[PDB]
Amino acid sequence: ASAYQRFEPRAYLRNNYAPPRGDLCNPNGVGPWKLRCLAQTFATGEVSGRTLIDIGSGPTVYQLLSACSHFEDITMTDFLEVNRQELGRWLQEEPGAFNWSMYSQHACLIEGKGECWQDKERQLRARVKRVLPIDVHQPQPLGAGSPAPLPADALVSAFCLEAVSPDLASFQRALDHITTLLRPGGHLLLIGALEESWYLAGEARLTVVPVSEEEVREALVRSGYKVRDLRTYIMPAHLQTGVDDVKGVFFAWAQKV
Ligand SMILES: Nc1ncnc2c1ncn2[C@@H]1O[C@H](CSCC[C@H](N)C(=O)O)[C@@H](O)[C@H]1O
Ligand SMILES: NC[C@H](O)c1cccc(C(F)(F)F)c1
Repeated sequence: ASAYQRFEPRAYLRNNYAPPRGDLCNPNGVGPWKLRCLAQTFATGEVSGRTLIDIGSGPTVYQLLSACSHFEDITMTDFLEVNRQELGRWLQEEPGAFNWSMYSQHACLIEGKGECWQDKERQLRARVKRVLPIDVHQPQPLGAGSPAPLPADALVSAFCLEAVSPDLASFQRALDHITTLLRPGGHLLLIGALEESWYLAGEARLTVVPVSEEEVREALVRSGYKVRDLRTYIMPAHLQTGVDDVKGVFFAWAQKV
């Protein structure tokens, strides 16, 4: 976890959200697939409410695109200052912010409601009230008196848990921890890597717990969830780039019962 102190956001983003992986043009790529999972899931309109929290946002927003048109109060979080600062930059349209425009576009394309992407971003920025520090290893991961209206009506988290946890049980506790933030009857949309064990981000070389679809399911159940959907994307050769050793990406829609 002290490895995360050398974590370089610009190199993360570059490694994982710029082309090839960041070229949204081929619909068989991983970005289109993630974006579509979120989109489909919300267009069901069974995931709805007033507040929502992004767990381990790091320096990224795509995970909230389709989401943001359904929850008026959206809280973002990450363990690192540097990331909370990089999010700041895009939220406030400051100089040198990252360019998500491609992602916004495709969310708009995928949702098919004829929305322009500036309207979409405009809505996201507007609905993101706060960026908060977070440690999922803590049993109240946000702290005590957090500005975050609890309990949240829903949780979103991508590539965090399995990437902050040294092992399967550790991963499992973290899940219990965040689940604490989620109002009962509420919804969790979880996206992560499958059987990934390391991934780079500049100088920082991070270790990952290689989980599996079955492990992830059991884990969601153990933590008190009803699994409404679990889907798997197998990484194609040409998206294997040596910034990691990820084999697939998984997406899960789970309802706390
Ligand atoms: N103990 C911890 N608790 C919560 N987040 C942590 C953490 N330790 C590291 N992190 C954060 O977990 C993030 C993993 S990278 C994930 C970024 C983004 N959600 C995506 O879809 O790409 C990093 O931003 C990192 O800072
Ligand atoms: N967990 C970090 C990992 O390198 C990662 C982040 C985002 C996307 C992807 C991938 F493209 F699915 F491999 C991997």
